[PDB]
Amino acid sequence: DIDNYRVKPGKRVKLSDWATNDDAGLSKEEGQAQTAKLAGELAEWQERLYAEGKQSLLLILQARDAAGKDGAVKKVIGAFNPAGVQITSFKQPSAEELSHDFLWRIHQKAPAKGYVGVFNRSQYEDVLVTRVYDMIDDKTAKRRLEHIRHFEELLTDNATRIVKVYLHISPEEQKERLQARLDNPGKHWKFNPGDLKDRSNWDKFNDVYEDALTTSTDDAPWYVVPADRKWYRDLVLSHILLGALKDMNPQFPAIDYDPSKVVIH
Amino acid sequence: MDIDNYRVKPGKRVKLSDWATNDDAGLSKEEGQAQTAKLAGELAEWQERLYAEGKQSLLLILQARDAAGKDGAVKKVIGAFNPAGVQITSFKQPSAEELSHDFLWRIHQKAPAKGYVGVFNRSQYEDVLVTRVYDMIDDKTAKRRLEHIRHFEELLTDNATRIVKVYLHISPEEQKERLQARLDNPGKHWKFNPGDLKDRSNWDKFNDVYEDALTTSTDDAPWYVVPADRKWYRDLVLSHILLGALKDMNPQFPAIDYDPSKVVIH
Ligand SMILES: Nc1ncnc2c1ncn2[C@@H]1O[C@H](COP(=O)(O)OP(=O)(O)OP(=O)(O)O)[C@@H](O)[C@H]1O
Ligand SMILES: Nc1ncnc2c1ncn2[C@@H]1O[C@H](COP(=O)(O)OP(=O)(O)OP(=O)(O)O)[C@@H](O)[C@H]1O
Ligand SMILES: Nc1ncnc2c1ncn2[C@@H]1O[C@H](COP(=O)(O)OP(=O)(O)OP(=O)(O)O)[C@@H](O)[C@H]1O
Ligand SMILES: Nc1ncnc2c1ncn2[C@@H]1O[C@H](COP(=O)(O)OP(=O)(O)OP(=O)(O)O)[C@@H](O)[C@H]1O
Ligand SMILES: [Cl-]
Ligand SMILES: [Mg+2]
Ligand SMILES: [Mg+2]
Ligand SMILES: [Mg+2]
Ligand SMILES: [Mg+2]
Repeated sequence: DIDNYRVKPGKRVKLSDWATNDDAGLSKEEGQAQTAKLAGELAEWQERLYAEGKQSLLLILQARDAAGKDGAVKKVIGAFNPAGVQITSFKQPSAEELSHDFLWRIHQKAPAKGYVGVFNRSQYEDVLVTRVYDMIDDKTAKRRLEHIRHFEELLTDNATRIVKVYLHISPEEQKERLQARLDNPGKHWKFNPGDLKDRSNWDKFNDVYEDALTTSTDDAPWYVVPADRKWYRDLVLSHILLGALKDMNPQFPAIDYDPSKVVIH
Repeated sequence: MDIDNYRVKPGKRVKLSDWATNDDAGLSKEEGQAQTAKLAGELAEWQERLYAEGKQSLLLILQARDAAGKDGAVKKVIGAFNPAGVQITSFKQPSAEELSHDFLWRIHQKAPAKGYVGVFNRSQYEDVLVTRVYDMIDDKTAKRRLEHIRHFEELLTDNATRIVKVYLHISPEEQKERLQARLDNPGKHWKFNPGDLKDRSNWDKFNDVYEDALTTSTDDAPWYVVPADRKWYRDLVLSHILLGALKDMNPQFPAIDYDPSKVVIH
């Protein structure tokens, strides 16, 4: 069921293979209730992840503007204890970052053992906007996708469990959400009219997003998450993360004392 | 029990016994929780303005003993903020590399950027707390480190980092009940170490060194002593402290370079 959103290995896909506005037959109220119940489970499993200190989880969120990366971090990553989470929001590369290979700044933020890392935007930006606006060509993009895959294989072998999530919104949904930034004086700061050129290039972005999804493997899957309904985005992401953590199955560590014997004065 | 009653006024002498560990301001748990919920929305609005403005930052330092509520305060109150605007650092025992530098080197690295709320779960004060109790530094070195801490805070203040230091004030009996609950719950044994009960036996030495630390309280960089036996009351008071700081900072949404009513989205 959630697995219907997993990009299966070894076959290219089209973003239009998935609807942008699924609800799995649930009411918003039912979905939000389930999300709240999942939050408690996410917290217990993340506490076990940290206590164990042998494994880590890396969620990569990659999506167009207004698709809900920020909201998903707030609502779903907010279920975890913030002491066991590292969030990085990757913005335009600095001069220093540009003077290195494109994974230098990405690798530095990979999570330590016991932690959940979150990448709001990621190494995939280096094969997304860069291709649409012709800063790299297809041969370079192919090389970078291979290097991305090798990087993910390296983290997997380090017991970093990788989950990549594409938040799938329709162009009309994006347009409503952007218009809502223009209409709210508290949100103008968040709206850049120069960014509207990206909408003119919507299909070109589909094209390069579809190539990014080709790094989906059994060990490092991409999920296409219908995100027009923000509550359903949060519900599906909660299941994805909880499924990952249950499969990682981190255990509380052995202790070197007998608790029944301890006397607190 | 009004919020400025919890501020450590500037001066040379601080006594933790001046504050109770279990204030409730006359509120029930349900009333206080309702008020904390209302304040969360205001915290989120002001932190968005802080970020959008990009001129100032907020640095909350939480410094308290085990089971006093640092973790829970970060979860409940710092959780009101958009996490994209928050940078949390939990300072643990210094690594060999950290120890080969001055004691503020690893602290300064984590100071917040403009637009951000930084949270230190433990802080530069650790270097004049546990290190004193167990005789790794003497008093003369502790006094010199307190001076360097004050200078460091003055530097951040002059960079428009608003510094708020919070001591979570719990009673020994409340701490005992909370530590017993870790023992009683198999899912919490991993964060109970019997070795740490030595710190409880040094409760008064820790009072002494905390009271010295609290003398860095200034009008620009205040300490607050937050009665934290009631976890809901801790969260309520902390929410008010942070909200009062943000409102005084008064971050403004920035001027924009376009007219919104003329933009036509296609
Ligand atoms: N490797 C990269 N190369 C070029 N641009 C990048 C790279 N990584 C991130 N960026 C850009 O940095 C910008 C960050 O902008 P900002 O923080 O304002 O959020 P945003 O514009 O809302 O981002 P998004 O369009 O993903 O929602 C995004 O446009 C993103 O595409
Ligand atoms: N500068 C420092 N020098 C020595 N020890 C430090 C320093 N900074 C932090 N520590 C110690 O690192 C330890 C962190 O241990 P841990 O993450 O297990 O949390 P904890 O034991 O619950 O901390 P706390 O007693 O503050 O609640 C704390 O005991 C703290 O005192
Ligand atoms: N669920 C969790 N996820 C990630 N880290 C955690 C979690 N629970 C505890 N920790 C870390 O483990 C250490 C011991 O936890 P503890 O419950 O003592 O929290 P704390 O931050 O020291 O707060 P307190 O003031 O209540 O002691 C702390 O370093 C804390 O950050
Ligand atoms: N309240 C906030 N506090 C801190 N940073 C914020 C806040 N709101 C937005 N940002 C940052 O500003 C930028 C633009 O915000 P935006 O709402 O587009 O978020 P986003 O993460 O790009 O998510 P989306 O997929 O919805 O575009 C992002 O870089 C985001 O991290
Ligand atoms: Cl010194
Ligand atoms: Mg955006
Ligand atoms: Mg943009
Ligand atoms: Mg503790
Ligand atoms: Mg301890």
